[PDB]
Order: sequence, then structure tokens, then C-alpha cells
Amino acid sequence: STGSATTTPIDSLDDAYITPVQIGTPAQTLNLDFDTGSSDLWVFSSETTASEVDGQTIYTPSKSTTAKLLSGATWSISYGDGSSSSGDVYTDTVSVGGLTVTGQAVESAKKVSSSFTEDSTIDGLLGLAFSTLNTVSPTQQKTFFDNAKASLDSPVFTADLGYHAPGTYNFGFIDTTAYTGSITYTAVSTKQGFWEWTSTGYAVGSGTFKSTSIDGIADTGTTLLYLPATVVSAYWAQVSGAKSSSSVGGYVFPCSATLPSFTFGVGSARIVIPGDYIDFGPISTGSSSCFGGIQSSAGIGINIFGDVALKAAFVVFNGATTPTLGFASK
Repeated sequence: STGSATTTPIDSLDDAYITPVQIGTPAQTLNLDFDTGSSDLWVFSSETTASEVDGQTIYTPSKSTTAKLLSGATWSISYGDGSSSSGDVYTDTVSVGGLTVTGQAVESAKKVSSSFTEDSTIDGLLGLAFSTLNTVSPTQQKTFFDNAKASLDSPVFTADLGYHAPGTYNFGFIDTTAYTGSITYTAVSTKQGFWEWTSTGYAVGSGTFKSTSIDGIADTGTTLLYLPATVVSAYWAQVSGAKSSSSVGGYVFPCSATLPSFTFGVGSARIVIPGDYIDFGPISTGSSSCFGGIQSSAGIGINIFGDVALKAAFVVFNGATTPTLGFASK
């Protein structure tokens, strides 16, 4: 089997992407944030505290003839941005782009933090990291991809995120019309539960490539590109007026600037992020100070290849017995 679904930016900055997902019988369609950096499929629901729902579409398990309470199971998750959610668990039928999994754990939110409430466009998350990070207790649950894997034509999914435009998540096949050149594959460590790999270096604009190993994660659920302080300083030093602002919480630059591109290495190959992709717009409405799309990871503890980086490529998440990542230009 295969699946194919369109993924759409939630706003004009590409802050996140939503993909429609069918849950239950009859289908309830919710728009979920596919997140290769976490491993829980959780949804706003009829159980979510009413004051914490503001415009989201909810899953109502009592209206699904295939929903079953997973007795005793609870979940609770906290993300790198300080947001969180928690609740109980049902199993139900879940379909993405024509690919159907029965018995998928659907984590029903009883509580969500303010940032989720405030984002009416995101009805929940669909985690695509390794199932060892799933938070369900006392019996850890499998991701949608893990449950679908055996049925797929090939044990893979691909992320093709758009710049200010729709893109695609495919399951079970490589669309060879969706990229240019060849796909370069690179080793993955699953030891932290992430799609964790080592970039071979970087360049700023037309500058020379610096060979240096950068360990990080491919994370569709993170907006920006977080890299070591040395790398980020070298980038922003090429932008007149750019500075790190403790009050704003990162590098900012004049909105009148034209930004240089940023290149990262995948083996001997190179992925170029156009400068425009690094502009995240005014820090506040109407400001002439703009927020940078490349930020320091020094306070995180891990480097993060988020959407800024991934949307410059066609990305293969290869869930074979030994997992690997593939990157192609597009």
C-alpha cells in the first residue's frame, strides 16, 4: 500500500504545516501537524477542557463505531518550545492520503497549553519519530508509520515541504518526479529516538564550504534551523545590522536586508537554503526588525534541522531495519 497527502502552511511565514487525517468511522477529518521530532498522535477532542478549545476541529470518539478506549492508558508530553498536552487514549482507524491503519493509538487531549489553544489551525500532532519516544503509559504505543510499515510497498515516508506553498507527505514510495538530481543517503542514530544524523559542514552565501561534523535531528515539527553558536555567528556576520537580541530571544536583522543563502552538507552533496527562506518577518507587527530563521542551539542541547532546512529539500525517512535519511535538491 501507499498514501499521499498534501501538506499546507498554516500562515504566511510557514510557521508549521497541516495535513488532513481521517480518524474513526464515519471519518472525522482533522488537520494535524506531522512531526518527525515526536512520536505521539494526539488530537483536540470532545474531552478537551472547553476553555482550552478555540476554533480547532475536535475528535469525538463516542461518534466513531470503531473507537475503543485503551483502558488505563494516559499520555503527557512537553515540547522543546515549552508547550504541552495530556489526556487518555483510544484506538481507532486512521487514514492518511488513502493509507489506512486499524488499531492506531489516538491520544485524546484532556488538557493543552496556551500555545495550542491559540493556534486554531492545528487540530493535533501526528508524530513520526521513533516509537521509543511515545509517551503513552503504562504500555508505550506505536506511531502511525510504525503501524503502517509492514503494509507499505517500501518502508519509507517522504517530506516535501513547500516555501509559501503546499507540499506533500508520501508513505510507502519515492516520487522520482518530485526532486532533481539524485538522493544522498546518510546514516541515522536512533539512540535518542530521533531521526538523528551528521551533516558534513556548511557554507554562507557564496563563501567556501567548511568541512565540520554537525550532529542534529531532522524535525518537521520545528520551524527554524538551530545550529552551533560558531556556525550561526558566521552566518549573521554576513548581514549588515544583524545582532543577537536577548530581549527578543535570538538573532534579528534589518527587514530591509537581502539575506545570503546557507548551504549544509549531506555526505559529499550540498543542500542550499535560499536567503529568503531565512526571513521570518517583523518581530512584532509593523516593526522594521526581522527575526532570523537560523538560530543558536547552544541552549537546546541538540542541533535541529527544522522546516527552514527541510523545505529546501526532498527528504526521505527510510524506516528499513537500519534506518537512514535521504536528501535531494528540488
